[PDB]
Amino acid sequence: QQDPDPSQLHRSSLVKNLQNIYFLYEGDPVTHENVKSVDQLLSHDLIYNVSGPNYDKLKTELKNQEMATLFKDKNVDIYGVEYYHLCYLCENAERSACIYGGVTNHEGNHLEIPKKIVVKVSIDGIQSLSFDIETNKKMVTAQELDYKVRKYTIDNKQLYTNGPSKYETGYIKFIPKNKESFWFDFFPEPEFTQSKYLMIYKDNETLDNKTSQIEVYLTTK
Amino acid sequence: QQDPDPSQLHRSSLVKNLQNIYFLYEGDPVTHENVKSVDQLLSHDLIYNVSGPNYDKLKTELKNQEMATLFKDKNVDIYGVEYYHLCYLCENAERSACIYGGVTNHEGNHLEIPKKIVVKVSIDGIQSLSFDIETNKKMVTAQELDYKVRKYTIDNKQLYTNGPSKYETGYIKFIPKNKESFWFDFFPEPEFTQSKYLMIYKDNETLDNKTSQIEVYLTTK
Amino acid sequence: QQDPDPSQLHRSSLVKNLQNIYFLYEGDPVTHENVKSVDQLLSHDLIYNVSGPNYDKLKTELKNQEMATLFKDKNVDIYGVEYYHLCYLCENAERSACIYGGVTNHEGNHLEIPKKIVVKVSIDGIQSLSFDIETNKKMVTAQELDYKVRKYTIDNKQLYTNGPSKYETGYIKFIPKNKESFWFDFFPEPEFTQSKYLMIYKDNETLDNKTSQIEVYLTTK
Amino acid sequence: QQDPDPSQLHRSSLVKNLQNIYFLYEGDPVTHENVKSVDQLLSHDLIYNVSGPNYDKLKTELKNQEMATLFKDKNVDIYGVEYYHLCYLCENAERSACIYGGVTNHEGNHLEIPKKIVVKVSIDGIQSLSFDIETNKKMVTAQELDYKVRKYTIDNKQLYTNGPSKYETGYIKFIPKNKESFWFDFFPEPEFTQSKYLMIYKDNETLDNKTSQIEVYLTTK
Repeated sequence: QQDPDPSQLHRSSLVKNLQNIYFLYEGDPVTHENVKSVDQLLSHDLIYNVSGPNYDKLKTELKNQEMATLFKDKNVDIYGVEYYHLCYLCENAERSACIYGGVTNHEGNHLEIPKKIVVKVSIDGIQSLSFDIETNKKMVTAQELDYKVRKYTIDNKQLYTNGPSKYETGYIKFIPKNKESFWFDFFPEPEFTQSKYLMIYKDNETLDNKTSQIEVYLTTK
Repeated sequence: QQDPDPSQLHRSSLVKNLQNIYFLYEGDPVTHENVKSVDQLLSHDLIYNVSGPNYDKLKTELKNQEMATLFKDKNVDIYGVEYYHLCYLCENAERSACIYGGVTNHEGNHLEIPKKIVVKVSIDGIQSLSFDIETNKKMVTAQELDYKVRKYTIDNKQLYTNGPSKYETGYIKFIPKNKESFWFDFFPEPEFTQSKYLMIYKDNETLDNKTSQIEVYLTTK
Repeated sequence: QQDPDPSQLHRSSLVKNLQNIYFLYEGDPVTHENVKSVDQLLSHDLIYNVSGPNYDKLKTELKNQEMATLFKDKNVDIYGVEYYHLCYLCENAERSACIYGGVTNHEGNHLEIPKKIVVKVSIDGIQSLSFDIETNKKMVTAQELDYKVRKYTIDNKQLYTNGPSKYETGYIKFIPKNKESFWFDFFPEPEFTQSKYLMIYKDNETLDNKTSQIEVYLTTK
Repeated sequence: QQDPDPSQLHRSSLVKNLQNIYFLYEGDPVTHENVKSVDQLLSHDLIYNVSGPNYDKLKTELKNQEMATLFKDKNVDIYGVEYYHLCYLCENAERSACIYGGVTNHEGNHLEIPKKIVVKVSIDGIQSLSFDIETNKKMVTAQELDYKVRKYTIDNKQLYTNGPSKYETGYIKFIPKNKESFWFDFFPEPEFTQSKYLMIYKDNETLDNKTSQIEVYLTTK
């Protein structure tokens, strides 16, 4: 996957209920240090018995079968954007939550001092600014970063607002010291659902913090 | 309806996930002063475009077609226990919230000084204690009360808990100065869902605060 | 419950997607002789491991907890109208099928020769005609009948169609030789769901064939 | 996508409720000659006001926004596998029915005489046999075929059955005269749902019949 063309980017203005994206990145993420799955619905998703403000259970649809089973019996670290509307678990569970990927091993992956990272932002071609974000994981979830990144630009540069966004088009780009570059369109298809958009974290992509970079691009358009 | 029999009272011990009742009466209720429905799904429910922490829309299932259509063009005050698991609205609605009944006119039904009402608590026959609860409405949603009443006992006499309850059988009894008397088992069937239990507030029973009395009967068993 | 008033009746002209009612009574009902529940979802419903063209599982929401348990270990004869839109069973079960009540014991309740019952139809004050319906059960589900009855009038007097109905109002009245009389409105509220209408059979009302009578009242209007 | 490895194939023995696959392929597919979409839920799916025995409406999730929109205003021919458990449409549509892909232009793409295509079957390495399948389309959905192929083997070589499979591993492979080859795993992961599986049809892959070939590999294992 190479750098996107200006004709592939979803434009905010078009998206219907866009606020439903706001809440995703404005509200705190789900975080759980060292845990282990318990039940699982489909051979490609895992469940965890963790609690939170709005949940007493949690599922995470991973890339596929092979991946799911791999973390079935491993103490992991979860960091994901959850969604509620259209989330399923135990035939008997109200107070469910859902996420995709965001799962990374625990032992031998949690650092000493948080390796901050520089996120370069480009508004209309010109590099207006840059900021920092932290992490603990030597190997972090693509997701994690994106959030922390967005969360910021959402509280300081009003990326998403309970309503129209200040930017027409925006995408986040990752640069692993050795792998290919990739990106996520900050905006959904005109008509979307939380569940459907959040599949951008399903591949549960992971990359070394120490060696990866991050570039953001937006259009004041 | 007349006073129950100790064999018709649901017993807490039996109830599975009982906490799902807890969260209902522990967390803040749904309040909305003077509003008017907008769209409506079924001829017996109305929708209100209100806002809350976890919702931007709201549905309320009432007794039937008649009643619904009755409050459609009327400004009203809403006060009700909301559930989330199994709540529907607009095909394009994420962040939904529901409730049963809990609707009362607004104009000419709001007092000056909150009329305080005394509830007589009886633990195992003996009238252990009594407490107060307020309102504003001349004609109150049976619901409202029930809530306020449970909320208290819960935070003070540990009615419901995030887990097993201290009590086994308990029910609230209302007594209208000229109407019959009725009650609501404080405990759902062994296997229930929020949406199903809360239906007790469907008839949207209303009564005059000035003349009506309340009694609660619990069992330490 | 006494005979209705011409203002309490629903009007087929109002009903939106009326066809959804057609099908219900057009297509074959659900029949299963001598069986036993297996699993159960909510304290007040039972699941049967039976099959039909479009289902390998079947749930039946009964009146209350009490009633449910009562048939949990009894060989019964099911006979009822099923619906698929909005039916829940096993977290893993696709091809579900739900119905309300329609459960009657099996042993010592089935006859030799079917007792034909006469239904008196009335179109606009005048008793235009009457026909016969069969059954085997000494004690039958209020349901069973109503179907057989409707079914008929639909293939012969086109009660329901894939669209507008020839009639505007109509209801079926049952007359137990000793109990009270009661009825069902042939037309739902203007905006309904199969699930929500079919509950008229939840009480699982049963009556003796030998002694009961049926009368229908329609309007050409 | 090159030929799979014997470790990448899902094994029926494992698969849970497997029958659910049977049904999809045992009962008639969904066909519609020359039609046009009307409404649409997500920017990447379309809806058609078509009628079948179990549906008065039909949705079809395609590859993405672009594709959908492309076929939005065109007379198309639908050919595809429909699943019901978990199919969504209009907030007011019961009797829904979904499918992925299976959409192809209509005008100029339909033939005179059905070009029969030969499929090569290989049971345990040996090509025990081969058979023919028809079609009208100059360009066919990968789907159509896969179905007809399976449907066949299913009534003649007991591929699937209302239960365990006579085979353990099987996949259909397609071969374009100028494009890359690919395949579909005849079996779902151990725990699946119709919805999820049928997705292998989402890319709405299409290809010229006159030049394409079909192979099938299974194992009696």
